[PDB]
Amino acid sequence: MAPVPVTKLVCDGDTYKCTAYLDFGDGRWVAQWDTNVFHT
Amino acid sequence: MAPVPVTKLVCDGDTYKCTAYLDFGDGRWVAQWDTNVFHT
Amino acid sequence: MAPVPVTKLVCDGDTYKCTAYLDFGDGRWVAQWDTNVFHT
Ligand SMILES: CC(=O)N[C@@H]1[C@@H](O)[C@H](O[C@@H]2O[C@H](CO)[C@@H](O[C@@H]3O[C@H](CO[C@H]4O[C@H](CO)[C@@H](O)[C@H](O)[C@@H]4O[C@@H]4O[C@H](CO)[C@@H](O[C@@H]5O[C@H](CO[C@]6(C(=O)O)C[C@H](O)[C@@H](NC(C)=O)[C@H]([C@H](O)[C@H](O)CO)O6)[C@H](O)[C@H](O)[C@H]5O)[C@H](O)[C@H]4NC(C)=O)[C@@H](O)[C@H](O[C@H]4O[C@H](CO)[C@@H](O)[C@H](O)[C@@H]4O[C@@H]4O[C@H](CO)[C@@H](O)[C@H](O)[C@H]4NC(C)=O)[C@@H]3O)[C@H](O)[C@H]2NC(C)=O)[C@@H](CO[C@@H]2O[C@@H](C)[C@@H](O)[C@@H](O)[C@@H]2O)O[C@H]1N=[N+]=[N-]
Ligand SMILES: CC(=O)N[C@@H]1[C@@H](O)[C@H](O[C@@H]2O[C@H](CO)[C@@H](O[C@@H]3O[C@H](CO[C@H]4O[C@H](CO)[C@@H](O)[C@H](O)[C@@H]4O[C@@H]4O[C@H](CO)[C@@H](O[C@@H]5O[C@H](CO[C@]6(C(=O)O)C[C@H](O)[C@@H](NC(C)=O)[C@H]([C@H](O)[C@H](O)CO)O6)[C@H](O)[C@H](O)[C@H]5O)[C@H](O)[C@H]4NC(C)=O)[C@@H](O)[C@H](O[C@H]4O[C@H](CO)[C@@H](O)[C@H](O)[C@@H]4O[C@@H]4O[C@H](CO)[C@@H](O)[C@H](O)[C@H]4NC(C)=O)[C@@H]3O)[C@H](O)[C@H]2NC(C)=O)[C@@H](CO[C@@H]2O[C@@H](C)[C@@H](O)[C@@H](O)[C@@H]2O)O[C@H]1N=[N+]=[N-]
Ligand SMILES: CC(=O)N[C@@H]1[C@@H](O)[C@H](O[C@@H]2O[C@H](CO)[C@@H](O[C@@H]3O[C@H](CO[C@H]4O[C@H](CO)[C@@H](O)[C@H](O)[C@@H]4O[C@@H]4O[C@H](CO)[C@@H](O[C@@H]5O[C@H](CO[C@]6(C(=O)O)C[C@H](O)[C@@H](NC(C)=O)[C@H]([C@H](O)[C@H](O)CO)O6)[C@H](O)[C@H](O)[C@H]5O)[C@H](O)[C@H]4NC(C)=O)[C@@H](O)[C@H](O[C@H]4O[C@H](CO)[C@@H](O)[C@H](O)[C@@H]4O[C@@H]4O[C@H](CO)[C@@H](O)[C@H](O)[C@H]4NC(C)=O)[C@@H]3O)[C@H](O)[C@H]2NC(C)=O)[C@@H](CO[C@@H]2O[C@@H](C)[C@@H](O)[C@@H](O)[C@@H]2O)O[C@H]1N=[N+]=[N-]
Repeated sequence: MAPVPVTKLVCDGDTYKCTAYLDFGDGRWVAQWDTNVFHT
Repeated sequence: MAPVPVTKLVCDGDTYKCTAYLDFGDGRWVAQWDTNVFHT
Repeated sequence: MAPVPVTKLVCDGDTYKCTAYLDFGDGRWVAQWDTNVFHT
């Protein structure tokens, strides 16, 4: 399948990005997107 | 609750989208967002 | 590490946002991003 599973998910409030580690290929591919981060 | 849990999370480096399967309703609802994808 | 793990992930089709609860600090920080939501 073209969509691949996420194995780990982290987010960073300095860069305002979330990074998803992917099960694909050699293991070094990530998905990353801009995000808001805040204290509730 | 209006926010619902994600049961599975996949991402696709051809479409540059991540898709989250949701526990809601009949089970066929997803959340989907644009994302970057790259090799580290 | 500056990226921190997500402990829970929910998404909301009224607000069109996904919210990731973060393991950080006092436990009340989230990441949140706009998302599409739809029935497949
Ligand atoms: C002691 C200690 O340590 N403590 C700690 C702390 O520290 C941390 O915190 C952190 O801190 C830091 C330091 O201070 C910081 O940093 C900073 O920042 C800032 C700000 O930022 C922002 O802005 C910017 C600009 O514009 C940008 O870039 C960024 O990015 C940001 O923004 C963001 O972004 C994002 C992404 O894009 C987005 O998202 C999105 O969202 C959306 C929505 O939106 C909204 C709406 O709704 O619309 C908007 C609005 O506005 C809002 N509202 C309000 C009211 O606010 C909303 C809300 O929020 C909601 O709704 C609720 O629900 O939202 C959508 O969702 C989408 O999808 C998304 O995507 C957002 O929005 C944004 N926001 C805003 C507000 O805008 C900055 O600015 C700065 O930078 C500066 O500085 C530096 C140095 O330091 C440098 O490097 C740079 O370059 C800069 O510089 C500058 O420059 C300029 C020009 O160039 C000049 O002019 C000047 O002068 C300079 N300056 C200097 C100084 O140099 C900085 O970076 C940060 O921020 C903080 N963070 C936070 C989060 O807060 C704490 C935390 O931590 C963190 O996180 C965690 C988790 C972990 O990771 C760790 O590690 C980290 O660190 O913690 C504490 N502790 N404890 N517990
Ligand atoms: C052997 C084998 O097979 N191998 C394999 C491979 O293949 C793969 O890869 C893949 O491949 C494919 C094929 O080649 C490709 O495809 C292609 O692509 C291209 C590009 O794309 C891009 O661009 C476009 C346009 O513009 C768009 O649409 C897309 O989307 C993209 O873009 C992107 O997007 C995203 C989303 O929106 C974004 O995100 C974002 O991000 C942001 C940030 O950003 C940034 C910043 O920061 O600012 C930016 C910058 O720039 C950067 N920088 C650099 C330096 O780069 C940054 C960085 O990255 C960072 O920062 C780091 O940290 O970033 C934020 O975050 C936000 O939030 C987000 O959202 C992004 O950004 C973007 N990027 C850019 C760069 O821009 C395209 O173009 C193409 O298309 C074409 O072609 C086709 C056919 O083929 C067709 O269909 C189409 O239509 C087109 O066509 C064309 O048309 C035109 C007009 O219309 C004309 O003119 C021409 O002529 C034509 N042509 C033809 C040929 O026809 C295609 O599609 C892809 O790309 C690739 N991928 C990758 C990822 O790389 C690999 C991988 O795989 C994948 O993934 C995985 C995971 C899984 O899923 C699988 O299954 C898949 O496949 O693999 C390999 N193997 N192994 N190992
Ligand atoms: C019986 C019962 O109960 N049932 C149930 C139901 O109900 C639900 O559903 C829901 O419902 C509700 C009620 O009806 C609704 O609400 C409504 O809505 C509407 C619409 O919204 C939209 O629009 C708006 C405006 O513009 C906005 O704001 C929003 O946000 C939305 O939009 C969206 O957004 C997002 C974010 O930003 C985005 O995303 C993105 O995406 C992208 C992509 O994109 C696209 C592309 O591709 O390009 C686009 C295109 O278009 C598309 N296409 C088509 C064909 O469609 C595509 C596709 O989709 C794909 O591709 C596929 O694959 O896509 C990327 O990805 C990025 O990254 C992202 O981010 C998106 O896009 C968008 N979309 C569109 C389409 O645009 C609205 O409008 C409304 O509002 C109104 O109303 C209210 C009241 O009610 C009020 O408050 C307001 O204010 C408004 O008002 C108005 O105002 C105006 C002015 O101001 C005036 O003029 C008027 O008159 C007024 N009116 C009145 C009435 O007042 C509302 O809000 C919703 O929507 C729904 N949802 C859904 C999801 O559907 C169901 C579901 O549920 C939910 O979800 C779940 C999961 C859970 O959470 C729960 O709890 C919830 O509820 O369910 C059912 N049951 N059962 N089974």
